[PDB]
Order: sequence, then structure tokens, then C-alpha cells
Amino acid sequence: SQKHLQINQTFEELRLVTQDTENELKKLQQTQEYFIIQYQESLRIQAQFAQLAQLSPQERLSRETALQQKQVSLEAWLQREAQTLQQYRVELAEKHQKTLQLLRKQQTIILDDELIQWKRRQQLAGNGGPPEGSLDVLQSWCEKLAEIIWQNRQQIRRAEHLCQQLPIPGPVEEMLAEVNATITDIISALVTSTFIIEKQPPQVLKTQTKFAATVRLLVGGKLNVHMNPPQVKATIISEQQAKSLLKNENTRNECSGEILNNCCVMEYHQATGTLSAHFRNMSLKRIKRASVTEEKFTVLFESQFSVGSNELVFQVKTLSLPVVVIVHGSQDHNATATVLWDNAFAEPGRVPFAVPDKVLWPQLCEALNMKFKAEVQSNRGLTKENLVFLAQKLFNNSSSHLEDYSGLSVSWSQFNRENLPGWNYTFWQWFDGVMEVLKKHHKPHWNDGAILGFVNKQQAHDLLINKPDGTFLLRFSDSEIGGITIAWKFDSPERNLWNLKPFTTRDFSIRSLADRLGDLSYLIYVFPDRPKDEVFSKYYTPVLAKAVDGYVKPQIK
Ligand SMILES: CN(C)C(=O)CCN(C(=O)[C@@H]1CCCN1C(=O)[C@@H](NC(=O)c1cc2cc(C(F)(F)P(=O)(O)O)ccc2s1)C(C)(C)C)c1ccc2occc2c1
Repeated sequence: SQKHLQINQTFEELRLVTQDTENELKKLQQTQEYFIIQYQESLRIQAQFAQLAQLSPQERLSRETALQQKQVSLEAWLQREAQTLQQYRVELAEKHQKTLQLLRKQQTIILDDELIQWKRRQQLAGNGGPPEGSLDVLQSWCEKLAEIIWQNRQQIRRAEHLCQQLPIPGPVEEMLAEVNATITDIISALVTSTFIIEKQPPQVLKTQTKFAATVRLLVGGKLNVHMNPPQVKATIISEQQAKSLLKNENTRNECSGEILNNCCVMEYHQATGTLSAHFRNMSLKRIKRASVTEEKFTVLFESQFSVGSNELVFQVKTLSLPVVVIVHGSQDHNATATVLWDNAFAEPGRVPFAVPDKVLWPQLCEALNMKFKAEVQSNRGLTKENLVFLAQKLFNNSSSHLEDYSGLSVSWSQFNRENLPGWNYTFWQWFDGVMEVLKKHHKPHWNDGAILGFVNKQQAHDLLINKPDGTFLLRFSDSEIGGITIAWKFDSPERNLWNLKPFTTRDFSIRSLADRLGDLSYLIYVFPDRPKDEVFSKYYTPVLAKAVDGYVKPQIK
């Protein structure tokens, strides 16, 4: 891939230049060590002058002049090697600065781009979007970042220890403080950012229901963390409690309810190299709520762990995607609309649960189509024609051209607060009502094309006129939520086009949609041409004999 293999180039380049500094560090370590032994030779030259100063000037003539020559040269060498030791120290800090600034570039790419892309993909998958996929790619990149930063951290620890053993003043001290300032800044960011929720908890959480979540740390294996697997504490929080948590204005263990099994320990898995806490049996015990259906909450996962050193401790916190809490499950219907809006229209880097008031119509379309396909479980989504029908209903306009609605904004109030033109419901109620009846028992029929649905009473009439005396279509009724009305043709005294009473799921519980179509004589050709028993053959109930009626084997009528 494009910037996928570009990452690997600037990753390998980091490992190469980090090895060059490793070579220069072991080299300087030797240069210094020799210099220390040579300095003791300079000290030992003087003590030699004392034992030399005993005998006659017959021996002292040669001894004192040779010892002077050896002391001058060694003293000039020690003085030049002393500058060399300092110059080399600087060149190592310059190199360490260079590989760290380059490491920051690669860090930001992994964390602020590829990670955010994964998290956005995850966000939209809540609304039915495409799956975000495995973290494998980002774990490998995070491990590299963790490894390279750790290597550079221990290198500058060793570089520092040499300086304390042999101090040389100047720029070195300040440049070393700067590399350390950067080194901690990089690890802190790397640590906090890779404590992520792999499998988010249910966004429409029903009280007293077993739910699950999975919080992975991407730098578990490649750092001194899996050795002591840390305890992770799940905690339900409010939208205000989250805005405070992020601005650092929290007050102790502030929260909004109890969670059974809200504590779990991370597990290290060899081969996968993954450190992950799978909260398999969580459950909501109670809630706080100072609309109920428009109330955002979040599962706050926290943990504390050390990274090798006893001093090096980090406190990690990650927030779940906003969840709406329900108790009776009856209001799942409206909860879904708030979650839908949030998952679709959340702005990157927003303050906790900041969604826009209005959005342009085709933005909302994208979302409705996304969720629609996902719910009815079919590849047949909302066509440009169906999109016009919903634009007509929502905006209360007459136009049949989709491009007309392009600049129009749907507010949250227009979507699921104020009711439609002359109805006892909102657009989301009508739309979700339709997905619900389809999903509940019409998934095959929708997929098979047998339910045109998104056509108005007029649209249906200006279609079945030019059709034989039994042609009919299936339509979504505007008056009865989740209702499917039949539009058919049959020439009689006054009327020749007819709209039968809409069927609600109640009616479908008694007799099937297919059992009801086959039950009616007049209905004989499904629109446009297709015969009735051709489209609904499959779904016809083969009346099976009862046991009470005395049948030893399964029989049909
Ligand atoms: C074996 N079998 C299944 C039967 O018994 C079949 C017999 N049947 C009928 O013919 C019933 C009996 C009463 C009148 N009737 C009708 O069919 C009449 N139709 C209506 O009364 C209405 C049509 C619409 C359409 C909309 C709408 F288009 F969707 P909108 O866009 O405004 O929402 C809304 C309200 C209404 S009221 C008639 C066709 C005009 C004669 C009938 C019985 C119990 C039913 O329960 C559900 C459907 C249904 C069907």
C-alpha cells in the first residue's frame, strides 16, 4: 500500500540510525575507559620521579630527562583526547536528537492518523458501517515505536552515567536534559494512546443484561508490562463527568452507576503478542440520571502500571463510544436514533459527545442507507428513487429530483423530536418502524424485491393503471407505523385502483404476508410483470397434520 510501505521505510531507517548511535555509545565507553587508565599513567609518572630522585646524577641525567619527555607527551595526549571525548559526546547527543525528532514524525503518523482511521472505522461500524478489522497492523507498528524508544532511552541512560563518572562541562549537560525531556514526552504519549477499546460495549445498553468489552494495550508485549498484568476497572460515567475527566477537573471516583464484574486482569498471549483484558461477563446493576433516550454515557476503563523501572508508572484511561442506557428495552427504538446521529456525525477531536445540531440531507442519507442495509440484512439498500421518497416525507416537499435537497439541512429536532406534517410521529419513528417490520419477518421478501415499499399512494396508482386486472405492489403505509399496505388494480363501478387496509406485525403474527397474499383471489400479478405464486411460492405454508388428529408420521394436507 501507498503510505503503508512508506511507514516501513521510515521504520527501518529508524532501526538503522538507532544502531549507529548504539555503536558510537559502546565506542565512546571504550575511549573514556582508556583515557581513565592513561590518566593514572600520568599520575604514576610523577610518583616515578620520587623513586627516581634517590641515586647519583650519573643515572638521574638519563632518568629525569626521559621521564620528562614521557610526561610531556602523555600530558599533551590526555589534553587532546579530553577535547575528543567532549566532541564525541556532543555528536552522540546531536544524533540522539536527530533520531528522536524523526521518531516523533513516525509516532504522530501511527497514533494520530492510522489509529484514528481505525477508531473512526470502528465508530461507523456501530451504524452498520464496514468492519474496522484487526489491530495486528497497528500492534506491530506500536511495538516498533516502543522498542525504538526504549533502546534510545537506555542508550542515553548509559551516556549520562559516563558523564557522571567523567564530568566535562559545556553544551552536553543542556543537550542531555533536552533529549530526556523528549524521551519521556514520547513514551507518555505512546503509552496513553495505545490503551484502546478493541471491542466496544453495546451502545444501547439495557440494564441487568450481560454485556462485554475488550481493552487491548498495543505495547504490552514489546514493553515491561505483561510481566505484571494490571487490573482494569470499568466504570459507567455521564457526559459531563467525561468532559471534566478530559479537562482534568475530576473529583475522586466520580461515576453514574454500578457494573457487575467491572474489574478484569489483562492476559498476555504468545504468537499473537497481544496483551488484552476481555471483560466477558460485565453487567449494569444501576444508573443515575440527574430526554432519557437522548442521554449519553460512557464506560470509563482505567488502569495503572509500571514500565520496567520502579519510578516509571503510568495511569491509563480510555473512553467507550457513547452509550444510551435503557431499562425497559421498549425505548431501544429511540435510543438507536441518538446513537445513529452520534456515530455518524461526530467531529474528530471533539469534546465529550459533541454532535452538530444540523447536518446536510445526503450526509443523513449515507447514515440511513448504512443502517438500513445492516438491519434488513440485505445488499439491496435505499435506491436514489427511495431516497427521494424519504426526502419528500422528511422535508414536506413535492420534488422528484434528488439534487434539489442537496443543500437542505436536517436538524436533530427535524429527525427525531418534532412530528411530521400531520402525523403522531417523527421521521426516525416512521423510518425505524419500516426497518423493524422488514427485519422482524420480511428479510427474504425485501431482498427478493417483492416489497417495493418506498412509493406514495399516488406514485403506486401512476404505475398499476397500465397493468392487468390483478397487478399489485407492496407499500409502506404512512398512517400506521410499520404497516405494509397493498396497492392493486381491478376495474369496478366508480374506482378501478385500490388500496387495501395496511397490515401491521400483529396481523402477520396471525397469518404470514405470503399466506395473506395467496389467500386473496384478486391479487394475481406482483408489479411489474412477475406472477404472484412465482414470487411468494417459497413462503406458502404447507398445512401440516396435527398429532391430536391421529397422525403417527408427519403429513401435509
Ligand atoms: C382474508 N383477509 C385478509 C381479509 O379479511 C381481507 C379484507 N380486508 C379488507 O378488505 C378491509 C376490511 C375493511 C375495509 N377493508 C379494505 O380493504 C378497505 N381499505 C381500508 O379500509 C383502508 C386502506 C388504507 C390505506 C392506508 C395507507 F394507504 F396505507 P396511508 O398511506 O394513508 O397510510 C391507510 C388506511 C387505510 S384503511 C378497502 C380496500 C378500501 C375496501 C382486510 C381485513 C382486515 C385486515 O387487517 C389488516 C388488513 C386487512 C384487510
